Amino acid sequence: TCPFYKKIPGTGFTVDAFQYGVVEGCTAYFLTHFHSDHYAGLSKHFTFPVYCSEITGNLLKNKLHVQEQYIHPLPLDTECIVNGVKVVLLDANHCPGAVMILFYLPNGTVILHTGDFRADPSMERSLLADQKVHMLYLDTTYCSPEYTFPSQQEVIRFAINTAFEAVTLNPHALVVCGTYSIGKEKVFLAIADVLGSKVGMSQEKYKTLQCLNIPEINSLITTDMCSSLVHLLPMMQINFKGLQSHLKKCGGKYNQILAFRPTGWTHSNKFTRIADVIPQTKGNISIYGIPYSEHSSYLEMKRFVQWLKPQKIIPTVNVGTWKSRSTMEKYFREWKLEAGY
Ligand code: NI
Repeated sequence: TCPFYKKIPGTGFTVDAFQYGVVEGCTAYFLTHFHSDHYAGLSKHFTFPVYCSEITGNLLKNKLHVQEQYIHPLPLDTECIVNGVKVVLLDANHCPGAVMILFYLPNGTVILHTGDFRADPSMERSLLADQKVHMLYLDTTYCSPEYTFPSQQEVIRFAINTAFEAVTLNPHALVVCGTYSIGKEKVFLAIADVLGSKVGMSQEKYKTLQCLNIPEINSLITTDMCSSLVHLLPMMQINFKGLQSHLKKCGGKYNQILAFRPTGWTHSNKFTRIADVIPQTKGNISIYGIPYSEHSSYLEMKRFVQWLKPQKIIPTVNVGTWKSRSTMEKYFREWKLEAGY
């Protein structure tokens, strides 16, 4: 049965609620983004209207084979009427195709559902600027002050400089980057651009990337691994055993691997600056964990909420423990007392 924080009151609508069977009273199912915890339950046999971005609808049709007649893609930044209710989709600054959803309820209440997001000051000049929001359904993934990480731009600067140094010292080194979902594509695209290479990958991953409307993508990726010196592998293979095995397969073209694992936050963030990050190494293999986040840091989240000044906050992440819930509620009251709303 569907939890309350996936239902939008005063509507026939749910958000990210495909794993509960037929939800009583639901006339339209919204999907914020194509990550498995959110799409869990969708398949070619789904026969209700799904509302989403264009990029998410390309992935639904090609990867999960949802039939076209039930996919309802909406443009961003545009007022749309769905089953008699005004909605807007906003970029979430998460993975490709990820949205926030503004619902304008028939009684005058305005609700923002962030989906998964990385708050940014640019959102203070979207269509959010124009009216009051009563209720905020908030991605609280990193809602505690220990969660610090650098900007995406600093992280990419580190990765490009590291890869270009390594490969210029040793033209026979291979670069490998881990992946298990969409998101974080800048990591491997920025490294391949500095090296003058396409990114090589499996047929299944190439197919996924071809649904993302990234400009000039045919110029940047390939399934011909022999032609590429930046390879993508499943995240589970980014370890000394898996990388050794991969290097065997390349037929003596390479004699060193430099590998990247884009994680979210790890506790090595509480001590070390991006500048000072070092790899784990075994023989001719080195592995870097780099803190490339597609969720808000604590400070980014706090700025957003203190700007928006919602009347009520409903967390959508970390909701399963009383300790988590009490922590989050304490920070929400602090922010409200400090800002004065
Ligand atoms: Ni996500």
